Amino acid sequence: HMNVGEILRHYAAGKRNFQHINLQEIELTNASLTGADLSYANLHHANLSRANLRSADLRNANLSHANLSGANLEEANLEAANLRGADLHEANLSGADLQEANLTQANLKDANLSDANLEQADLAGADLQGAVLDGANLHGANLNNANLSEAMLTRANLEQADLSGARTTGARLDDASLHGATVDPVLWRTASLVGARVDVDQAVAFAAAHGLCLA
Repeated sequence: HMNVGEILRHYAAGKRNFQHINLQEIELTNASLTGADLSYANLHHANLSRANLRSADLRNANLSHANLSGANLEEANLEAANLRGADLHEANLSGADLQEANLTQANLKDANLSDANLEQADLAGADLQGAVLDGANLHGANLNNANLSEAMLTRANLEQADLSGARTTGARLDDASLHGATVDPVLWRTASLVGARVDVDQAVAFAAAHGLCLA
């Protein structure tokens, strides 16, 4: 286990390789750790509020129940990271690699996930209310019971994603790629879908969700 003073000093000296390090419960509010290699680090229940982690390597890091509120994670590598129950509200994750990341139960309210890679990410039960996911890749992502209320998913790739139980009141799915996704009928009636790309099965489902039958 390394403490605050240690890591700040090391970072200030130009050290960047902190891979595998145990930093459980650490208080690093307002800390700047841009470009740090924290791959495989244990940051369970850490306070990283307003931390600058721009371009950090956090691949496979344990960030479960961590406070990342307002953190900068632009272009960060978070592939396969454990973010379950983490607070990411208002974080900037623009262009971040979150593929295969575990975001179950995460608070992503008002988060910026623009152009982020969320391929195969597990976001089940996560709260994305008012979040921004413009141009993001959610191919094969799990959005079971997620809150997408007023989320912007414009031009996002939702191919093969699972939106079963997701709240989509006010959600904006304009130009999103929906091919192969799993959705509830209520999505068709709640999301904006101008330009949204769909399969024939889905087109039929959109119609059925508007009351049309079929003989």
